[PDB]
Amino acid sequence: MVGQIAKEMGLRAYIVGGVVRDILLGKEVWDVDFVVEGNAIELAKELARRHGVNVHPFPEFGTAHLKIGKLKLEFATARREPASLKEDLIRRDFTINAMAISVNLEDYGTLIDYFGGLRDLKDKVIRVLHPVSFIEDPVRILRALRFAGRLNFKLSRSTEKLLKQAVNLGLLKEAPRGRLINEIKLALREDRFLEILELYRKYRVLEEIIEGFQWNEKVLQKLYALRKVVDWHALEFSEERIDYGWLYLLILISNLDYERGKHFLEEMSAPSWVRETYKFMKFKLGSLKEELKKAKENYEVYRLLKPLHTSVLLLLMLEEELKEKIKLYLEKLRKVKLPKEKIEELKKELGERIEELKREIMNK
Repeated sequence: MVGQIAKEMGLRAYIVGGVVRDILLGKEVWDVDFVVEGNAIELAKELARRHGVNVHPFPEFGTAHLKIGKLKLEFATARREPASLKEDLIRRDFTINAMAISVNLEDYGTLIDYFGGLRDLKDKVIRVLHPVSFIEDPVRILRALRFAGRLNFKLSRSTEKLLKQAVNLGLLKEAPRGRLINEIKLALREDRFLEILELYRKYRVLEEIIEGFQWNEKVLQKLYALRKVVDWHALEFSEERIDYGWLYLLILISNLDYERGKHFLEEMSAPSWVRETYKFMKFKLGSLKEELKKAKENYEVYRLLKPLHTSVLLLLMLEEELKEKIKLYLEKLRKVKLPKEKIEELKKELGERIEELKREIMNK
């Protein structure tokens, strides 16, 4: 498709960035990024023209976004921020992100690795292209770790050194906030997010981000246990799934004050139920656990846990003594239903007697 046009236009187009990496990992990807030596915008517009789809141009950035089916295509002009593909590649973050593949007809199927990205790919290594990479873009401080968290990659010696230097320089605090917030929002999406938190604690990034935040053993243990709970719940009910990456965050900020924690969650643009679970965690959770341990009957637990959010219950599953109760509610208590004739005899106040009968049966 594209290579044809690149030939017709006498340009040179390349699949570029992490997409190439994911292809080398065999990962299926429907979002594809290109870098073009030529007019990238004209190439893209011609592509969309031939395919007869819509194309959104961006002259300012020098890029164009067009979508075909559910497959999304971006076409960027080669730049040093004309410039060669190598220049556009060397300005990126890491070696695994530094490669590209030609869709051009002659060299089609050729992977281009200048920096040994493929060499450093098999060794499970996160390696920056230039030594000032971190001071250049402080967000990378997190990013590297994030990658190292997901792919189980180890940082190269120089990379680690420069990382801890940049961190110690406090560039994290003086870095643009929105970018950091977005990167952290990107980190929670990972299922390897806990390992990323491990690297976070190791290189002490959160301490330079969140005000008055420090680490203790209890939080860590509760995070591991939280992972256990998450795994179990994801296992049992696959249709009840939610965003788990937030809960861990709620475990991290649980010690912090309500005001700055609220400001922080608002700063993260978190979902409603998350902030609601936070507010309910701060104030009324203690009395909740109190009267939960004091519950002699299962129906009272039903009444208590019914208005609660699912996340709240999953968070209540942490307590060793409260586990079987929560499990009972999930797989038994809430599944109680009734017949017809009984309802009709009750009708000869309704919901009252309904809860009365629930109170009758649910205690067995």
